Amino acid sequence: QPDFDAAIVGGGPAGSAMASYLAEAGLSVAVFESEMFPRPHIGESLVPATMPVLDEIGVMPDIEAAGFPKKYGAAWTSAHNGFTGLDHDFKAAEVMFVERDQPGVHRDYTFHVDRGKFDLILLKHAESRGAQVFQKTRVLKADFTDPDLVTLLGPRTLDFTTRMVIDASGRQTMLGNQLKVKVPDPVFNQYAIHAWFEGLDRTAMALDPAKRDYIYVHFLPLEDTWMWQIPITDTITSVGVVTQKHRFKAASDREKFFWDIVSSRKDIYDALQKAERIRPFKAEGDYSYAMRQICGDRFLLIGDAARFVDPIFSSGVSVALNSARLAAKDVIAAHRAGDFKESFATYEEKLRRAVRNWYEFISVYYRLNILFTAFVQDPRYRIDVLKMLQGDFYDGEEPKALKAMRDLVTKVENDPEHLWHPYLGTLRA
Amino acid sequence: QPDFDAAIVGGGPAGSAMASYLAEAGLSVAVFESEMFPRPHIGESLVPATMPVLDEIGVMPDIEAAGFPKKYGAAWTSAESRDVPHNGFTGLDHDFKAAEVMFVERDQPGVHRDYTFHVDRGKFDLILLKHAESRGAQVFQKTRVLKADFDTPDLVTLLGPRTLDFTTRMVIDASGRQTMLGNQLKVKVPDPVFNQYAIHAWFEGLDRTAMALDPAKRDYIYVHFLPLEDTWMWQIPITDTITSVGVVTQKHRFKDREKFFWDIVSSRKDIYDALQKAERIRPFKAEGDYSYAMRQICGDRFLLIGDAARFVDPIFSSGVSVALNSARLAAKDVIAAHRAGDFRKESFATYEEKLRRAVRNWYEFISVYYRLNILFTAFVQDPRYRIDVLKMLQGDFYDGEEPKALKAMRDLVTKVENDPEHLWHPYLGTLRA
Ligand SMILES: Cc1cc2nc3c(=O)[nH]c(=O)nc-3n(C[C@H](O)[C@H](O)[C@H](O)COP(=O)(O)OP(=O)(O)OC[C@H]3O[C@@H](n4cnc5c(N)ncnc54)[C@H](O)[C@@H]3O)c2cc1C
Ligand SMILES: Cc1cc2nc3c(=O)[nH]c(=O)nc-3n(C[C@H](O)[C@H](O)[C@H](O)COP(=O)(O)OP(=O)(O)OC[C@H]3O[C@@H](n4cnc5c(N)ncnc54)[C@H](O)[C@@H]3O)c2cc1C
Ligand SMILES: [Cl-]
Ligand SMILES: [Cl-]
Repeated sequence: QPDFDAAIVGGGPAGSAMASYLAEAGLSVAVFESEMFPRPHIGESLVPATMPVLDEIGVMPDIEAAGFPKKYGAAWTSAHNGFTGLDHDFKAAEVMFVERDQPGVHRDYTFHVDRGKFDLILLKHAESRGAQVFQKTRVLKADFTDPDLVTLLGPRTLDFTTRMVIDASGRQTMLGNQLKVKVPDPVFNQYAIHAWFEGLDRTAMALDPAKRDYIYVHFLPLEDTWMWQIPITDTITSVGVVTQKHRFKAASDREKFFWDIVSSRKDIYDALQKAERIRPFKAEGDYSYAMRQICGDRFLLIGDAARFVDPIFSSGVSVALNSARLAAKDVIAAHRAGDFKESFATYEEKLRRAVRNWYEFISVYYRLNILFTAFVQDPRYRIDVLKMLQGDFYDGEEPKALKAMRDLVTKVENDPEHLWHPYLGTLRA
Repeated sequence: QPDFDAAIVGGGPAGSAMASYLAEAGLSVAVFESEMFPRPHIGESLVPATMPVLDEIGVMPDIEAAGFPKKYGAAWTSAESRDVPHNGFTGLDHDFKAAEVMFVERDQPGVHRDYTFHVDRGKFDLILLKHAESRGAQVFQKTRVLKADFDTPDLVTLLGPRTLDFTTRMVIDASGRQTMLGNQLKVKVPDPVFNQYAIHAWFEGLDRTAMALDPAKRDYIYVHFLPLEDTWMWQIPITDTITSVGVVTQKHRFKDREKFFWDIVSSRKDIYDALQKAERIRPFKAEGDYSYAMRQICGDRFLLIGDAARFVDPIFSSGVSVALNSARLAAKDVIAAHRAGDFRKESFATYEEKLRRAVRNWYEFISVYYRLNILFTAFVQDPRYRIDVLKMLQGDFYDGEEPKALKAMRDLVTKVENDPEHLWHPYLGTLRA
């Protein structure tokens, strides 16, 4: 007599994807979302590992019809020790996703996206495939009896019953907090400040005007600080700064600080000065964490609710989408067999490994800093580095690039006369 | 203490607009919507009387950013092939096979633009409903109101496997064609004359120039009438590439809706052939029993707006403007009633009187179209009447004083009806009861 077979907390990319998979499989599914869509949300530039999932669940047409800017590649700018391919020294690197064959991907492009629209399309698509979706409905607790009662809408409180809970709460980590298994990263503590601008000329930063719809990461000449530049429409562009919380606390105000930091680079500063900010400044903080358990009897965690690290590689949505995919296979087998913790270990193992790679790849980047440019551009490393940049880490093998980069960061770190020793970033793992 | 000052049943254009007005004004407001948005919905081509309301409530930017096709004008064509006596009328550039308009030909108060829009109602209603939330309203989707209990503040009885109650001082029924209170209170009256039936779908890749007078007019709404059968078909842009196409006919004819749709479209080769090159991107839906009125549209602690209060026939694309402007007028009364602490029926008579009148104009204007179509054509095209008739076609029927053109039409239809040897008597149309 439970209301649902599964209940999903949160309707972002993880939640919507999960529900859509579960409904196609024949389960009674509910999705609870405390907001009303469309709702603004950070995390806009996708990587091609999103696409197989979006195809599989049958939403690509609806995505294609939305008119999001296509993303053909990614670029880095800023302002040799045997490395080559460096046509522009360390002021520019570029890569195109099609340079490497990626399994499950048959296109040249993915998308940069207004998350408001993007999440709405996935959430309505979940409804079209059978899921019961409940907006402005906040889940307060999962009370663990033979099912779970979820306790939840305006002045009214209501309960619903499920055999299984799936936490897709993102950074609000509902069950992570409820069960007290959330662990903040002992090193990463970056802080993001961002906004949307209209009329920035994306040709400014572009070496070649065909590449101006790439994502641009702009390294700044401070410690562990950079900026993103992401197309949202022809005319609107999402810009954000990322730095250490300590820097932000070392200073005194969100706007003033954003511009101060951007002021470290004249060209971009002036370029942004030609634009009109179309949205208030929002901040993201305390977002690097993991969980000691990501599953238990009658629950599991997907998307940012299970982990998040740092958005330097634009992979968060692909992780949310692919964690949903993997978790579905386990939830479906558990439902059929009538048995909901150890039922979820395959999902756990495959996500632990996947996310270790992303993590370890990010730690290198920060130690490497600007030297990272060299690995994009040098052809011994370019294609391996691109595997990671594609979001492709759901494989047995340890990525070859991560080994090479780690080994090389070590040798540089230990040797104070190494040509690159002065260019090391200052955040370590 | 009640949960809300007002509670609104339905989140379409009437509901969303009402809520946004009420929140601006400082009331605690709730909107209940049984569906999840975006949801498909018929009724796509707007008239310029929508715009003042959309501006006033502060949602034009968000509409503008949606990229809806702009609507600069409309065309009403007729399959009439008999040689018809001009009977003194002029401007008949296309004889009696076509009449057309550009909304900017008349200055309309509150309107400063050249265009309105044709719209995906899915996206359009979402933007209004989220905008209402932005301005303060509490919105509850997939929440069905089953009854308004008035016998003890009203409790509204209502979400998945869960039933819940909420409290309000005042109920506003914006249920559209599901006429929640109209049915609950048994005050709904089907029209004794009208019951047309619509079949429609979306197509991708149609050349909109096919049906068009010329390819500059490709963006207009086109309605093609067969006056000897009270049957017509419409062509409404939805994107560059998607177009909404529909047929409207008498229910009795309808008593396999795909076959019928094509038969009716086949009456015009150009479009038929053009439609053959297109891809139907949505299933055929059918919209019926849509013409009705209500004996009461207000009472103690309730009132009805939009289609929940009345609907006639979509020939002039006015339904959304009526829903938006009824919301506007009803807000004034609801706001004054709230401030004075008095929601008795009589508090709402200004709204009632203005809407009775407004809607009587629309109604009588529609009857003429069906009953003597060539007359409709001649009045749109003739400069004695053109500008007054355009006022009505703009959706502007809330200032009151009877439009002069409508009176002249009525009087002329009478004379023709009574005289069987009047030159136009053989063109009078005929709707089955
Ligand atoms: C290109 C890119 C750039 C990115 N940049 C950044 C960045 O700059 N900063 C950053 O911090 N992250 C960033 N991310 C990561 C991203 O913003 C999210 O952390 C994550 O990737 C989204 O996955 P999700 O759907 O699981 O989370 P969400 O999309 O947040 O899913 C949670 C949703 O469920 C709802 N919800 C949450 N809790 C409850 C509850 N208790 N009851 C009911 N509903 C609830 C919320 O409305 C929320 O929208 C980025 C990701 C990408 C791909
Ligand atoms: C064939 C056809 C063509 C049309 N063409 C046009 C056109 O070209 N241009 C134009 O302007 N107009 C047109 N209309 C009219 C237009 O569709 C309606 O007038 C318009 O939708 C009215 O808005 P509303 O908010 O009053 O009702 P609706 O838009 O119908 O919204 C009412 C909402 O109430 C909700 N609801 C929530 N709770 C309940 C409950 N308990 N019971 C019932 N409902 C509930 C429903 O889900 C619905 O979303 C057309 C109508 C038809 C039939
Ligand atoms: Cl990320
Ligand atoms: Cl209408």
